Amino acid sequence: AQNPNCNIMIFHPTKEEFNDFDKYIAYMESQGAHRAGLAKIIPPKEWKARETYDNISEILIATPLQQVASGRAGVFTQYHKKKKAMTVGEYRHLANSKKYQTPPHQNFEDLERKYWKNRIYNSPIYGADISGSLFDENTKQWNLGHLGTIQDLLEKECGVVIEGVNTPYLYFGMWKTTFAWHTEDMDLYSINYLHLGEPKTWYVVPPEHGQRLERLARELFPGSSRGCGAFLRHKVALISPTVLKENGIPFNRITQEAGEFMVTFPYGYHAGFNHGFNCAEAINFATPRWIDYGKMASQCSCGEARVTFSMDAFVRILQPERYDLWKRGQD
Ligand SMILES: O=C(O)CNC(=O)C(=O)O
Ligand SMILES: [Mg+2]
Ligand code: NI
Ligand SMILES: [Zn+2]
Repeated sequence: AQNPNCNIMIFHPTKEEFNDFDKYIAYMESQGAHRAGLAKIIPPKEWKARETYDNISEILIATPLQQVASGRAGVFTQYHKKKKAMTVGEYRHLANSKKYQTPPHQNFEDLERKYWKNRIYNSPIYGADISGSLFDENTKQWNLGHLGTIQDLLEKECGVVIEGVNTPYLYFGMWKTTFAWHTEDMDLYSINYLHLGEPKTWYVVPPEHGQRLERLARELFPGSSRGCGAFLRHKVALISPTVLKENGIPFNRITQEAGEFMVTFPYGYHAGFNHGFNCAEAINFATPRWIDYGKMASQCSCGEARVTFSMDAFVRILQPERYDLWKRGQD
């Protein structure tokens, strides 16, 4: 069995290997990359996402989200308070202000220590989940707006044509902005490109160990667990690496820098934080290997998770027994 320790693997495809996206995902899986839940892909040196980032300041962040924490430094939840709209140029100025800027630090490990010590005492503002793309239309390789759609994959594998669309999302971050422990909708893959700015630190649990994380989360967030049998779908809970290690949960960590892709694999729980002002683009995708994970994905039906239009068909076709309850939670 390849990669039996479930380490995060880093790949360096050549320009020739960068042509066929599906083929390269299958290659990484042949080497056991999915066992980690997360992989890094460094693009060939010849490649670029677009010519420059000099003209992005007028993008609008319609609903910036202030991420307010509750709990203790290593075990906390966050809620999102909506703020007034602002442009990317306004948000970048805010991120660089004395109130929000990255503190002085020695290295990524020092900054990580400072994040876990101090995150809860601040409320950073995240420009998340903005429909759009920063890839040039002329970029033919690993262009996250030009991927095969998940609806087309389901149709190819299973023979059933479904409604829905699959487009990318932009994320504008600042120091301490945080992504809570989660798997993707329907336990899909994700791909994330860090277009510019400061790094993103990731934590990940191997897919084969995801239920260990879920059992710890039920213990640590006992009211939330009574409220919902899949409350990690709410995307609000944080658990630090120190707490994971104290409780014997297998995990790994890695820092993504500008110009690098990350792929999350089906049922790979992940969480993390941004180092400073940055912009990322991410989208969900599927492969044949995903179908069995889609069929078994948990679902929130309490009303909290609320998701896109396109998830309806995935539930309806892959999980018909669950459909009626889940749809009630959507309405
Ligand atoms: O970058 C972020 O805030 C969150 N991204 C992801 O969870 C992802 O790409 O799957
Ligand atoms: Mg602009
Ligand atoms: Ni994700
Ligand atoms: Zn729920």
